[PDB]
Amino acid sequence: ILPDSVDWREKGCVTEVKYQGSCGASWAFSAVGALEAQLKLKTGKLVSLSAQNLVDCSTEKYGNKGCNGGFMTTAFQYIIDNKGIDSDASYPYKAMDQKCQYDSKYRAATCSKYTELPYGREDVLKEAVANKGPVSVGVDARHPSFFLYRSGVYYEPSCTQNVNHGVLVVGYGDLNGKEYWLVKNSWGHNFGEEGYIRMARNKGNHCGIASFPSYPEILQG
Ligand SMILES: CC(C)(C)OC(=O)N1CCC(CC(=O)N2CCc3c(c(-c4ccc(Cl)c(I)c4)nn3CCCN3CCOCC3)C2)CC1
Repeated sequence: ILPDSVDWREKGCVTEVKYQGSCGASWAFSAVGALEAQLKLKTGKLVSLSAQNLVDCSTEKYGNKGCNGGFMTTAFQYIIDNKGIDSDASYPYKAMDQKCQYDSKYRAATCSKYTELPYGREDVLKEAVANKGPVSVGVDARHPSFFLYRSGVYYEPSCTQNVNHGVLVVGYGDLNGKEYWLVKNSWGHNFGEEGYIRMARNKGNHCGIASFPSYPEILQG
């Protein structure tokens, strides 16, 4: 029996909401967000990791296209291959494609492995959020209602299971008669609930939230 609700912000495992601007780098923010939580669990320190590092350096070999989109899972593979990722402080976000400037002197995290969860399984996603930490997911965000969301549990009848926007599931719950996923976005603090959106849960893989989940791990050693 899983907890009725989870919120990894309450364990100090979630950094401030970021603002991607005109650069389509949500995949990079989702990836660093998932890795930030594992880093805090392992080291006790909460430090924002460089989404710009991924935009500039996790490119064609990883199937990623910087400000034109990418994947959280291949971002994790880049961090594994590169043996590190810089802090956001040392390598801050510029919302444009730049030359790779990774510097091991400012490495703030590593990645050992990642896990991909099965397509559409919200029960498996619930277990991973409860037992492993925040989970990178894609959602279908191509609806005016998503851009216009302010509060409550989001439900868009015309949503599809085909994803196009990377976000971070940091928890789940059940409030006001509605089950939801707690989602950290990267559209700044003025979007939604202080930068978060609660999305309908157990409504048939609504907006594809459980289509392509993945999470990284940092192992001892
Ligand atoms: C007409 C053509 C043939 C072009 O497409 C279709 O027929 N489609 C379009 C795609 C539809 C399915 C779908 O949503 N995804 C296709 C499969 C997919 C998508 C995402 C994903 C995750 C997070 C985010 Cl944020 C985003 I953004 C995407 N992860 N994965 C899993 C494999 C990713 N790869 C990356 C490279 O290394 C190998 C593994 C998007 C099905 C219908």
